[PDB]
Amino acid sequence: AVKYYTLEEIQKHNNSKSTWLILHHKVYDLTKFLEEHPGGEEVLREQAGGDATENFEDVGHSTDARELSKTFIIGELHPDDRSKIAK
Ligand code: HEM
Repeated sequence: AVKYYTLEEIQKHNNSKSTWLILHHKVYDLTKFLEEHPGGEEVLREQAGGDATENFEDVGHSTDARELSKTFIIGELHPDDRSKIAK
């Protein structure tokens, strides 16, 4: 089942040691993906520790990329924090 993280938890995972981000209320651990992302490391770094949904959507991402992203899900944003960012 669901493992939840608050915004304040996720915020700490903002650097090379541990990079997490949020897309559509899911929490992604990208620590090892940074080196692999076709769009490069820096754009991810820029977003690390918070909601990156609109940047992810704005740039565009293929169905293949969206399927790939599910492999990094570690949990979901706590329900009480959903109103403090958009799904
Ligand atoms: C777990 C999440 C992510 C996955 C799996 C992922 C995967 C990919 C993949 C596979 C591509 C190659 C093109 C495509 O398939 O559409 C791509 C390109 C790109 N990604 Fe991501 N991405 C992720 C998150 C992000 C985020 C959050 C941003 C921005 C902050 C970003 C910015 C870019 C850029 C700028 C490109 C280049 C677009 C192009 O090829 O022309 N990505 N990403």
